[PDB]
Amino acid sequence: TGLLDGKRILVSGIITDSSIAFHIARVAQEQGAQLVLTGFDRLRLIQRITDRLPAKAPLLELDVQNEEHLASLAGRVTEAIGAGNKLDGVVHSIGFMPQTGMGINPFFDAPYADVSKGIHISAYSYASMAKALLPIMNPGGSIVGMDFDPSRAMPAYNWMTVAKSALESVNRFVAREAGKYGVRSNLVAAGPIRTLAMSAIAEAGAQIQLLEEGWDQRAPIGWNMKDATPVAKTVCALLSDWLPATTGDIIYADGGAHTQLL
Amino acid sequence: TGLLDGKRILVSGIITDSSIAFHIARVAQEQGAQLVLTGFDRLRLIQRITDRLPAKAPLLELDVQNEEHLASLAGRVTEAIGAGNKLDGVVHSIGFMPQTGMGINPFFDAPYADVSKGIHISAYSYASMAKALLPIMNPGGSIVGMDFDPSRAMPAYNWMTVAKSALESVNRFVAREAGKYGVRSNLVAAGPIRTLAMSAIAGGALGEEAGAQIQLLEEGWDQRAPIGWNMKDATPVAKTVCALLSDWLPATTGDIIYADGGAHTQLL
Amino acid sequence: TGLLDGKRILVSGIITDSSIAFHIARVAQEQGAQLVLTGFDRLRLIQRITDRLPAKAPLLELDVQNEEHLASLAGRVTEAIGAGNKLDGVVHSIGFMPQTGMGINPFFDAPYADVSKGIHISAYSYASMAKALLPIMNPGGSIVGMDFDPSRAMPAYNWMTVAKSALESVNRFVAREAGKYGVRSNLVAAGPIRTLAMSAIAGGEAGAQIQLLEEGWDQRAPIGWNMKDATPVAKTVCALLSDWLPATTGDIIYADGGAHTQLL
Amino acid sequence: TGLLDGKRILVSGIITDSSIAFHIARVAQEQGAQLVLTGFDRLRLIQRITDRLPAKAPLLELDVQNEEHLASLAGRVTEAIGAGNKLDGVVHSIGFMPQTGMGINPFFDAPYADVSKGIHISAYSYASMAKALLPIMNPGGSIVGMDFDPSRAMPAYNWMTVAKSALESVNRFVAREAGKYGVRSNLVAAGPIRTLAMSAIAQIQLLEEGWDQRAPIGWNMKDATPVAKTVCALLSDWLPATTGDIIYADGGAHTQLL
Ligand SMILES: NC(=O)c1ccc[n+]([C@@H]2O[C@H](COP(=O)([O-])OP(=O)(O)OC[C@H]3O[C@@H](n4cnc5c(N)ncnc54)[C@H](O)[C@@H]3O)[C@@H](O)[C@H]2O)c1
Ligand SMILES: NC(=O)c1ccc[n+]([C@@H]2O[C@H](COP(=O)([O-])OP(=O)(O)OC[C@H]3O[C@@H](n4cnc5c(N)ncnc54)[C@H](O)[C@@H]3O)[C@@H](O)[C@H]2O)c1
Ligand SMILES: NC(=O)c1ccc[n+]([C@@H]2O[C@H](COP(=O)([O-])OP(=O)(O)OC[C@H]3O[C@@H](n4cnc5c(N)ncnc54)[C@H](O)[C@@H]3O)[C@@H](O)[C@H]2O)c1
Ligand SMILES: NC(=O)c1ccc[n+]([C@@H]2O[C@H](COP(=O)([O-])OP(=O)(O)OC[C@H]3O[C@@H](n4cnc5c(N)ncnc54)[C@H](O)[C@@H]3O)[C@@H](O)[C@H]2O)c1
Ligand SMILES: CCCCCCc1ccc(Oc2ccccc2C)c(O)c1
Ligand SMILES: CCCCCCc1ccc(Oc2ccccc2C)c(O)c1
Ligand SMILES: CCCCCCc1ccc(Oc2ccccc2C)c(O)c1
Ligand SMILES: CCCCCCc1ccc(Oc2ccccc2C)c(O)c1
Ligand code: NA
Repeated sequence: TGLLDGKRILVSGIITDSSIAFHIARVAQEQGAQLVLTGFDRLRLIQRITDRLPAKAPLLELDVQNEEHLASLAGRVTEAIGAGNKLDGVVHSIGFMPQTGMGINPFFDAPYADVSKGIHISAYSYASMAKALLPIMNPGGSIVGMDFDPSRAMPAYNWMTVAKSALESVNRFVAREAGKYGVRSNLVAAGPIRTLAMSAIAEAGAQIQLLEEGWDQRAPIGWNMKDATPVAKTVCALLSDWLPATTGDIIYADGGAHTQLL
Repeated sequence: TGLLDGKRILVSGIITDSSIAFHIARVAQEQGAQLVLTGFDRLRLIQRITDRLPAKAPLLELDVQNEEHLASLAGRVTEAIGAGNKLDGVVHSIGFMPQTGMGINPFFDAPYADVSKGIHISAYSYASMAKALLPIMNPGGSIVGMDFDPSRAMPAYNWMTVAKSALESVNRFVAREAGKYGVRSNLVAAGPIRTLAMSAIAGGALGEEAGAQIQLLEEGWDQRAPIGWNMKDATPVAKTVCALLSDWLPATTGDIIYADGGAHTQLL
Repeated sequence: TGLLDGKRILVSGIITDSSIAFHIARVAQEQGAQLVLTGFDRLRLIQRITDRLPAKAPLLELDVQNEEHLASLAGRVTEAIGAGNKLDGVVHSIGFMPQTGMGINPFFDAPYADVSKGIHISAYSYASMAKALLPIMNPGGSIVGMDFDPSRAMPAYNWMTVAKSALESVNRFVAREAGKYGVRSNLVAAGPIRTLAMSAIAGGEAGAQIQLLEEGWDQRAPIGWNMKDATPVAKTVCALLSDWLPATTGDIIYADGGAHTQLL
Repeated sequence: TGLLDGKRILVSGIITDSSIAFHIARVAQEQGAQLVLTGFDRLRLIQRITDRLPAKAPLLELDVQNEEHLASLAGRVTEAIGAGNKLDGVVHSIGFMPQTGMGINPFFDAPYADVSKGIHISAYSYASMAKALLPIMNPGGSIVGMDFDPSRAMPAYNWMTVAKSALESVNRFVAREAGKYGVRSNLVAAGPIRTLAMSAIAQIQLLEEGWDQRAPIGWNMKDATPVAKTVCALLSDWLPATTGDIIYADGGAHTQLL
């Protein structure tokens, strides 16, 4: 009855119980998956938000800008799931951009240092996580990252749009590497979801508002910006065996908004 | 406990046991779905092939160019699944293009009457099946059609490519209509699979120039696909379609899912 | 001096002086092109309108659904431009969709016979025109058709959207053929322009939603958009007819103010 | 008579006379444009090379990673074209990626500092150059960047593919900014051309065969002129409704699977 039955999956990116990662985790566990979680910085609070998941799961520290964490990550994951076991799934649900690269801050005024930090964490880290975790993944496995359609420019998102454009490209190359291990690599492009990070993006509020209302309007089946579950289920679909021929790709979990002009 | 358990699903397009629709049907039954089948022309022969499926399934006649078949379709489906029951799934796995519109035949020499028949059967019928069946579909339901990536031109496929481009555009509009029934509409873009249709194009008149190009095309899929592509295995495609028939892609509509080994994401 | 100096170019699609084709012809003539025009159905009326262009141009009858018109087109064009001369450019600026395939008419209620006539005129005719004219075109020549971005679905445009998706695909195959003659094939995807065909998309609400798209277009466009000025689109078509886009084929150039590149 | 007659256009990225920017500059001058050129690193050699252009032109130093070069750029440009005169066109023909992010070097072994430098020079600089130069550009003006279609992954191009993907995203936001000045921003995605940087990536003639094949009108790696003319097209008044966009000067190869 479990879609992810018997699969060992690493899930990064939980910060609150609003986090897309948190809901990915909950739905995965409901579908029989065995998880390992990773958190950044506030492991104290995170450890406790994750206590509210349907089942218990080891929590490892991972700062994707930290070379030492990455070098040790595979070892620490192995310790947590038991030697002789490998990952079946990896969820990258990590993103960051300094305030200067978002909101009403002029596009031209974000210093490259700030952009580079945003691109490091939001795009490059998809590959560096892949580099760490592929040596301990089973054939038939699946890596899934979170995307926000960057095909067109828009207000407020600014340099985070550029980061997602890089991430989409990095994804297609990770797929080439991941293919050597019989592993898939894909992105899920979600509609706007009210999260902690969503909260930080913000005149700029007027625009975000109008964008959101637009999404629900264009989407032929509507879009509930307060429900993370359909996005969570999409990510789990990709972690399962039921999309076995899809890789280097992007699945849109956006109510179909991107397929409609008006 | 099965992916499609308790779902009632119509599956069109079986003609041989190599048909993509045959494998869609088999995997759906393995996952607990209850099927209605539609078939065109050689119904006696199709019943023998559908007899090979794991589970029983009623076989209705449907020529998508027949207005009466389409007008009577919903009523014949209702009769087969019992009144008060609706469908949760529809699979469109139907294609046709006259020989003039494909293969070694010069692109410019396909008469429009031929092209128009191909587009009717291959693209327009997705809308008219949706029109006939949406009134007997449940919310949360899902329509799926079969695609072959037409974003770039290529040898041989010729006017079928134009048909598929039209199909993709039709799908985005079918999704607006289906939206009102709480129903999703998507396409699955498959890599090449060895079916009646496909072998017919290579074996076709090819044994000439288009022959080598087609084979070069086919062998390129496996080469570009980061995880490989096996033309003799339709199951990765059937599963993907089942994934769209299920509740596990609930926020995807008007869209295309690529079941091609990731080949379309790679230039070499 | 002129961008199209010495080029001989066929332009289809003029019905009124609001026609995109009319403005293409004008700018082409201002830039030194010698034109052959083709018109459908109302030829005496069309001559009255093409009289208003800066220069003379033979007017041929061409109904793209008429195999005999296509069969004779090359011969007739060759007589208009004189012995030893060939075409350098062809403009397809032709479209049609019956009222069932557009506006507030339900998408599902359009019979295939109507949809098929629309696709015949709007997409397939691109290929049969290239078929007719490629044998009398010069290496380095250019064929251009008019497009409206169909990558996403939208209110009112309906089955014409499907026709344009077909056209884009046909263009990529026409480029394969044209390339055997050294000829380019491309489309121009224009933003909304106030023409006769545009008038007919609604009826008597579709009119509302079209105004809504209209207003959103100028908004989305980083350089804005004026639906009453065909000239930027005309210039774009002339750019492709010229030698200044010599490595572009089977492709689409967007003359839409950049609107398609912006979400909001 | 000339397509760019009387327009003032800045062209960056010349390093040898095979540079795509060299040929952009040559064709632009042949079309009556008045140029300002910028150069990186080998200024003395570059000067030697721009002497081979059809007309003389001011050479200014610009390392796009140098905040002071960027801060002074507009002033130095106005000094060259004379106060009261503004630019009509800007050409960005600049890129770089460390050898760890390219070739047969494993994708996963390129350190972020290497990737970050490449993105800085190849993607961010398009924005930062526009920020410097938009305040001194005329309405009707045109900014043009060089692209290599990154919509699909491929061998060897590796992390530069990612840079190009970012560049395409950046171009779309620059267009938002440039619209306020009545200025357009677009990219030219070119087919492969035999340049110095092309040489740095390492079959090199095996690549020319494939492209030429797929291109319905063929493709010559030894000829940058069709790419130059395209850029000059975007600099002209003849594509006045195109912005935030990409024009493919690749022989049509990206429209074809085989
Ligand atoms: N919420 C949306 O609408 C939406 C839409 C599309 C895509 N996304 C993407 O989904 C992913 C998750 O974002 P979210 O919406 O759930 O917000 P979130 O704030 O809940 O999660 C962001 C996560 O990034 C992590 N982060 C920042 N720096 C990190 C670092 N050095 N190392 C490890 N983790 C770090 C945070 O700890 C945090 O857990 C992101 O990639 C986001 O861009 C979100
Ligand atoms: N085989 C491949 O490699 C491949 C790849 C991508 C997409 N597709 C698409 O998959 C779908 C099925 O094709 P296939 O490969 O399984 O071959 P197929 O020959 O088994 O399927 C074709 C089906 O369409 C039906 N058909 C033709 N005319 C019809 C009509 N008037 N009414 C109803 N049905 C009609 C046939 O009866 C037949 O069952 C098609 O849409 C095809 O274009 C196939
Ligand atoms: N107006 C816009 O906003 C817009 C935008 C994008 C693309 N387009 C396209 O531009 C092209 C020209 O359309 P328009 O906007 O100038 O309107 P239009 O009404 O002026 O042009 C339509 C033309 O198609 C011709 N036509 C119809 N049936 C024909 C047939 N059998 N044979 C030959 N010609 C036939 C008409 O005679 C007429 O000259 C069309 O392809 C249109 O789809 C228009
Ligand atoms: N040659 C091709 O096949 C091809 C194809 C498509 C796109 N492009 C792009 O065209 C543009 C020109 O490349 P090219 O092939 O002519 O190679 P090139 O080596 O001749 O020119 C590249 C330029 O980048 C400049 N560069 C590197 N770092 C710089 C810095 N800090 N500041 C300023 N300039 C710097 C070099 O000085 C050099 O002039 C590039 O953007 C390239 O990515 C090239
Ligand atoms: C125009 C604004 C877009 C609408 C909301 C969608 C969204 C919300 C949150 C996202 O996560 C981040 C955004 C910026 C920086 C960091 C993160 C994790 C994110 O990547 C996308
Ligand atoms: C030229 C490239 C070779 C690979 C094509 C793969 C393929 C195979 C069969 C397909 O189905 C049809 C194709 C044409 C006509 C009818 C059908 C069902 C189809 O649509 C696609
Ligand atoms: C909601 C959509 C409204 C904006 C569309 C702009 C437009 C205007 C006219 C066009 O030409 C035709 C449209 C339909 C049928 C025939 C033609 C030539 C055309 O193809 C596009
Ligand atoms: C994988 C196929 C081979 C690619 C050939 C085309 C090309 C050649 C040179 C290019 O310029 C650069 C490439 C890398 C780093 C820096 C520059 C300027 C460039 O961006 C693109
Ligand atoms: Na070729």
